[PDB]
Amino acid sequence: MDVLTKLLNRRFLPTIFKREIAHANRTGTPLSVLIIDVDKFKEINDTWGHNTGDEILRKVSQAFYDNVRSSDYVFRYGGDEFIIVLTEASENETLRTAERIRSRVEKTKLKAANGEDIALSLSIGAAMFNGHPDYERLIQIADEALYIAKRRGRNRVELWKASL
Ligand SMILES: Nc1nc2c(ncn2[C@@H]2O[C@H](CO[P@@](=O)(S)OP(=O)(O)OP(=O)(O)O)[C@@H](O)[C@H]2O)c(=O)[nH]1
Ligand SMILES: [Ca+2]
Ligand SMILES: [Ca+2]
Repeated sequence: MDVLTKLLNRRFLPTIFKREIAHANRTGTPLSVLIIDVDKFKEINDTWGHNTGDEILRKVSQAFYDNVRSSDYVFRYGGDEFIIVLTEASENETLRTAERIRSRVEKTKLKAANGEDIALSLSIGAAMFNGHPDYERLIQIADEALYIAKRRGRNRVELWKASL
């Protein structure tokens, strides 16, 4: 009943990545990662309260599950940070999925106790597995893309590419 307890513990990251890299290499299927970080979450908590912040974490987590498949993986990575491992998603599909998550969250209109719509957005860094055996390199490049999405103004998806 609590979507937060349905997210995978980040302890499972090495386990799942090592498995999925092997599967991808055998079958030739794309593999990618999204790192997702709630925008201005400190301001959300300061304005609407810690409890409202916690409800928002559920709303965004549910958006993740509603937009990915059971063959994808969703992890709680930090206080307001999440990782999604997407299997069988090309670069175009990866960006499409990320944009859908971003848009669905942006259009989520939660009501505060005063009837005011709470503004909410998130930023996403996306990257494709490029073949290096260490999954941690893939997380690093996705995180670089996430930082760029933030610096550009948030409420954004950025795909890692060399020209950045
Ligand atoms: N309600 C709630 N807040 C949390 C939690 N875990 C971490 N945080 C809050 O999440 C806030 C994250 O704020 P940052 O300063 S790291 O960044 P922002 O999200 O405000 O800004 P960016 O858009 O990420 O630059 C912090 O104020 C934390 O206290 C949590 O479990 N529940
Ligand atoms: Ca952060
Ligand atoms: Ca944040």
